[PDB]
Amino acid sequence: VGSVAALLTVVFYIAAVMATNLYGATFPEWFGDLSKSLYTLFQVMTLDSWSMGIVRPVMNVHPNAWVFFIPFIMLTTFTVLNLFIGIIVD
Amino acid sequence: VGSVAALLTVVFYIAAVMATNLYGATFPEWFGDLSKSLYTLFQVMTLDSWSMGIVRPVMNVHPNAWVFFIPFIMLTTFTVLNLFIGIIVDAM
Amino acid sequence: VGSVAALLTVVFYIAAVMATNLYGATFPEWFGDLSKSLYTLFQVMTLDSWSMGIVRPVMNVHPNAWVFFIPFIMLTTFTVLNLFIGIIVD
Amino acid sequence: VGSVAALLTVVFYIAAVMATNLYGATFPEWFGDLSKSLYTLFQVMTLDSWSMGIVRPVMNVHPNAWVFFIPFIMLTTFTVLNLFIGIIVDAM
Ligand code: NA
Ligand code: NA
Repeated sequence: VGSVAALLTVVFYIAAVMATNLYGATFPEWFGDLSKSLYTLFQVMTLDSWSMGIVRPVMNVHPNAWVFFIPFIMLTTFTVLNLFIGIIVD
Repeated sequence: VGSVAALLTVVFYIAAVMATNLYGATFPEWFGDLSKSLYTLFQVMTLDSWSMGIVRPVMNVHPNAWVFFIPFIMLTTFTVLNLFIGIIVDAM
Repeated sequence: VGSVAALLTVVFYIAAVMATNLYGATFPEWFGDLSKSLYTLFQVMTLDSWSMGIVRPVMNVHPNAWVFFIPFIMLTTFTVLNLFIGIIVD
Repeated sequence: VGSVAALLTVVFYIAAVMATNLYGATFPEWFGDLSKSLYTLFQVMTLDSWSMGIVRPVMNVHPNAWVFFIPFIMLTTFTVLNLFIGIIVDAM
């Protein structure tokens, strides 16, 4: 359970280190520094306006941005569910 | 489990083949080619602005578009949940 | 399981018969007829722009509209989850 | 089960007492009184436009507003899921 959380935080930090680098210069209010990234990736992970509000405007400059966001969503949303179930079982 | 994923990908491809054909010419930014469709249907499956952002504008041109999106939502959202639970069970 | 679905459809029809009557004349594109209502209540049940997009503009004319939408959300979202789990178990 | 609901209502009231105080004067339509707060925190708990619609505009005046909303989300969303599962188990 704590092991699941450990994976998720490593993933969340690596995702935010990558996101800062990729879309930081072009989208500063969303990924203009590691912290700005960690917030936006938490927002993306919750699915609040992930596509219409973030990923589509991102794709208008970086057309393949989907190769990073969609897998990230698939991976982080599975982990969160897995974790939340793990606490409930334990 | 892998069988559940196999169903979902077939559904996802058939849904995107259908969606391209139906609302492609009228809504090119959303379904203007199989890939554009696969992205928008993933977005619809996650429920991000499915109605206010996609389905309602689509219905303003195709008033019965709901006969395709609502069942798709019902089917894909059930499958994803069923799949995610299936992995969790098959690990215990 | 089929019993759960039966409850939900009765609730969904009564909710749409009530919604048509309450906010139909004031918000025709959302509840201007039983079918328009059934669509918007499905949208509300999925939580797509339920508050910012629907319930807040509804409350600007009917300030207590929350006494209908919030319980409806609580009830329908519980039922859907209960149903989806029921199919998975059976 | 009823104990889980009891925790959530205490949390929900304390969160709305805090939220009223913090962002009430600056964002009156959202937290301008305990009731306005309880509605917006329910909306945040459901995740409807939590960030783009609420938290980001809030952060433009209070840059650390995230220290309150993100933990609240983490805590309330876990509780609701835990509660909904608890009813389902206590019926079997
Ligand atoms: Na949403
Ligand atoms: Na959601």
